[PDB]
Amino acid sequence: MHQDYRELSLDELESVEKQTLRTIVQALQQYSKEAKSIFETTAADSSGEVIVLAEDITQYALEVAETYPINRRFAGFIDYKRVRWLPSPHGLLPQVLLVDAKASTEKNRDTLQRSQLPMDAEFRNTSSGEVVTMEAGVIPHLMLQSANDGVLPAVTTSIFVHFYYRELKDVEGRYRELKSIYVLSLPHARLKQRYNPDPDTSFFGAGKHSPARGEVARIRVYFDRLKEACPWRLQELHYSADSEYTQPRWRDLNDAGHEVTKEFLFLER
Amino acid sequence: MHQDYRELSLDELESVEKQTLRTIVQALQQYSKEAKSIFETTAADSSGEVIVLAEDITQYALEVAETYPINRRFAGFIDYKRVRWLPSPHGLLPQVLLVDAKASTEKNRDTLQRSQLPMDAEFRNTSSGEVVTMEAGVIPHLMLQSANDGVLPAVTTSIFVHFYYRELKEGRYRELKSIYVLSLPHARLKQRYNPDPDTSFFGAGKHSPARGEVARIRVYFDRLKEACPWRLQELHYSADSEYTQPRWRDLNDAGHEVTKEFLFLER
Amino acid sequence: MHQDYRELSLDELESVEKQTLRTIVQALQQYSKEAKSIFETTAADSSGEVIVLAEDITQYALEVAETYPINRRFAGFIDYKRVRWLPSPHGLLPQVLLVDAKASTEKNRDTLQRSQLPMDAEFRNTSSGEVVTMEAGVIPHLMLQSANDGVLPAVTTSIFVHFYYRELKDVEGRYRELKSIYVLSLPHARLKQRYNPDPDTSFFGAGKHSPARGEVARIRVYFDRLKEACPWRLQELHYSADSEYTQPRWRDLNDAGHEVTKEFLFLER
Amino acid sequence: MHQDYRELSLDELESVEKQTLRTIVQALQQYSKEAKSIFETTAADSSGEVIVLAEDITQYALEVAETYPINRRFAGFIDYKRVRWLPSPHGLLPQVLLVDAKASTEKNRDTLQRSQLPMDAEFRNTSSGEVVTMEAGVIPHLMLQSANDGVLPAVTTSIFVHFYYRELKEGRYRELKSIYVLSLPHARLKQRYNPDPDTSFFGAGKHSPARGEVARIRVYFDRLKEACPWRLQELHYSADSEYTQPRWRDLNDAGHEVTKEFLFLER
DNA sequence: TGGCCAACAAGGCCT
DNA sequence: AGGCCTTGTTGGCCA
DNA sequence: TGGCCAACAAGGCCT
DNA sequence: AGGCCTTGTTGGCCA
Ligand SMILES: [Ca+2]
Ligand SMILES: [Ca+2]
Ligand SMILES: [Ca+2]
Ligand SMILES: [Ca+2]
Repeated sequence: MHQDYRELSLDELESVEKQTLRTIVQALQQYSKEAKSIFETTAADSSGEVIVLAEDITQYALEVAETYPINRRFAGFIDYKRVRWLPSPHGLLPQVLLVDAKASTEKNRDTLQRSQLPMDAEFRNTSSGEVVTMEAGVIPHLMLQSANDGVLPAVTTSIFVHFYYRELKDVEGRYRELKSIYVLSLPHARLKQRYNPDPDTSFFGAGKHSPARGEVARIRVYFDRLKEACPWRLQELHYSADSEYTQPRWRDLNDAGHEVTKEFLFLER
Repeated sequence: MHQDYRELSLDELESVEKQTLRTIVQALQQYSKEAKSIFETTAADSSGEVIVLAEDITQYALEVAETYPINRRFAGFIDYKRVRWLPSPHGLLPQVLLVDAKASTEKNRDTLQRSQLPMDAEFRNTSSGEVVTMEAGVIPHLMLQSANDGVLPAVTTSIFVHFYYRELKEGRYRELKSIYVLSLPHARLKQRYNPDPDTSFFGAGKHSPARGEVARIRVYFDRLKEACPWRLQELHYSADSEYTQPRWRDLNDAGHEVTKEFLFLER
Repeated sequence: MHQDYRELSLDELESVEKQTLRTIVQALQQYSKEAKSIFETTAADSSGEVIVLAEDITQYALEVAETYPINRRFAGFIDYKRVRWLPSPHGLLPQVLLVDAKASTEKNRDTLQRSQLPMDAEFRNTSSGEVVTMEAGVIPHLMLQSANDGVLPAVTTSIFVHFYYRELKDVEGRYRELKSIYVLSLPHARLKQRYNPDPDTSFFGAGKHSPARGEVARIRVYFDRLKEACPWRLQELHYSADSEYTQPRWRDLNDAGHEVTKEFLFLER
Repeated sequence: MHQDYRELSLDELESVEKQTLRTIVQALQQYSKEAKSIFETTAADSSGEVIVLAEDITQYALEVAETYPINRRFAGFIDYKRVRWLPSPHGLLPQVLLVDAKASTEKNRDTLQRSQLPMDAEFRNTSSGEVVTMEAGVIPHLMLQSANDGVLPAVTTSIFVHFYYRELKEGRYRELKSIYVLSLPHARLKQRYNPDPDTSFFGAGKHSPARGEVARIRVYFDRLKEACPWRLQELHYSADSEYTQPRWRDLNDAGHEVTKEFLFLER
């Protein structure tokens, strides 16, 4: 087995992102009943609330499903972060889990700051027909100081929890409606050749910034294009009138390379 | 992916025990410096103190390296136990980690109560020449109640932490030579590890049949390692450092047994 | 406020033992449903089981109600132990929580090893009319190394959880019966003058050892004599057919010095 | 003993806030060395970085000093929040700890959104000479559902952690001068701390009425301390040590204000 | 002190 | 899909 | 290796 | 209340 993620093959690397994602989906799933309650019944006190509700929900859902902590912390704009050891058959991997919460009325695409972009991006602006570029803002790994040698890189794993909702706002004891919780796993920089080799091959899109107003410049990631490149990298926990919790559905891909969905069991916790 | 370990192939099931063992070895390695202090400098109370030393060290070292806890406890004759989810490429697997501690002046073998036995054992007694048998005492899995359906089996994973020390009588009361860590295979793997009385790492118990004592069993380090090198690990102490030597035993991509040194953190 | 428990007055010292005990009673209370289940439905596999069931129940019940941990650990025969900071109005007190689990078919008295005795004991053997003595085996405190000075004593607080049960043994899916869970708070050594000034003033009794057989010698603590000396130092969580959990009853003493009992609310947890 | 904080006298209620504050000061004190490193050496991303630095430091320092957790969360506009039981001589009190972080180049005062305001405020504007008013945004308690009866109110306890720093431009990007810690009284204590517009530690907000901005409020350190010395604490950094100076402000048995140094651990 | 703005997220909408 | 412009959060600043 | 005992808890019972 | 004696746990030891 390995300790240095760089010695892992690309396939094995995607594998650890997959199990990282899977773990997080169970957390959100098992926390979905309380999440809907919190997301919908919390007083708005004049807009802005959803951004903070999304972050808190995510944190409460995930902090409960963490692993073997590493005594290392850092401050930054990323909502939820933890340096930890991730057990796996590839080896006990040091890891910096990074997940960002988003609240949106749109059930497709997500906006990213350059500080959240895992790998260098490039695509063609459908309107300007030109090639757009953006360097990754998330480091490939955080160096940890071993007690018997030199540094040991803790792999960075990027995740996005996207709360798709609708504003109903104040009515009875419910100020909004949580419709679905999408979870995204963005491929590590080492996987660029596989997911973004050329501007016409990618899941990126035009940023939500206003270039006319001379704004900082961001980037977008489109759900459908991510799911096509790799089905499991896009998960969806949807709410319906059949249950207080979301529908426990996990999207994966056969060993035969076809897309598949299955329902999984979850506990009350 | 899977949630039911029974759906996994035997090779995959072994990978979960192996990764469970690797996590534990890091924990004890990183806790080795303190383990040494507690084991060697803690005054003896009524002798047989190494017993509690071994159990306590094991808990402090491991309670710090757990994973996604499940709201269900396991009570019984096993030093350390936690029900939890184990992230894995084969799926997020529900698991019951069972680790038992042993203090011993011996460097080989280990003794087990039937309640710590993972699989139905069978071996040939060396002096009696007869076949000895023992039914497993550890359940293959603990059934958990899902919120949306029937039961979900949480795989049981057996691990043993063995403290090899020698009495000594400096401000120390004894010497911890090394900490061995054993991963015993699940019942599903019986045909791979103990298919018949002449192929097994088991051996006669430490009980006294003459005195009519219950009946216990043993696991021999050499045979366990020979059956699968990664299932027997060792963290040895040398005057080189205050921590054990960070060594992990495994095998090549060519099947060759290799012991590699690994990096560890202060804690 | 204080950091050194020795600077606390006797009254304040008893007060911290009281809040330590109170916290523990809630834990056991809220864990009583699962405790009964575990205690009664766990296969016996030939005797001895109850001693281990009592310890595990206690641990699961209490580890969940701990406070501000201190980075200090020690090995010893005491079942449950934790060095921690105990917030209180007297000050943020460093503390070594010590609790011992017992399983018994008797609903009165408890046996103690000298290693569990909090203060020096002395009483008169009702049969030999002689005076019995036993030095305390639990240290008054554990010295902790501060980072900006010398040592800081972490007060020792002794607690006993006594599982009063009856052997039914194997029948349907129940091997025994948990009747009540008693929780005892033994006064710190500093309180000797108050609880054991003379051999005819104490809650101690003849040990469970056999002097004829030349056994090591132990000591007993009698419930009724402890409750009389101080009502709150003896609590009782009893099970009845009215609820799966024990009856949430807390015993205390008025400011007027009279004994009182009240029922308290508890959560599912 | 009590479970309902409303049954407590005002002096007792203050003792719970005070002990809550003392625990937090130790946490930040023991985390001060690392806080200094994170605050001063973390590269600035788009400026306004001290904001996240202050929030994150506060969480790492405090998430390590919690008590008996209650299975109920609080979501909203408050940096750090945990519902829990607080051991106390007045009883095991259910509590909702609410602590908000602030980064600032100023050493006095603090700004608060209405949602972080613990009691209905009222003061006299110094330039307008008129009376300003603001209803509390923080609930007095969060009702919890008991397993055997009705509701149980979990007291809300307001704390603010203020990072006093100055821009600087060595391998450092700025300097953390000190960390102030504030304990704002519960609504029940209004008559003691803000009975009328001329007796209060509140002051005009930082919002812009001209621009028609919502309306915020301020708390002034000097008036808070003068009203009750222990409610304003300070952990200052000096070139003496890498940790802040472990000082706790309180008052005699004679009512005299005394600042004592206290012992702290490595962590 | 008060209180006007500056700097930034985070997104809602509307082509 | 693009991207313009609205809102709300947090304190730096300065009369 | 086998396997006989030693050293100790932890308590059940029986006056 | 006392306290004798039963059981079960854990490994030290040695043929
Ligand atoms: Ca975000
Ligand atoms: Ca053991
Ligand atoms: Ca015990
Ligand atoms: Ca804040």
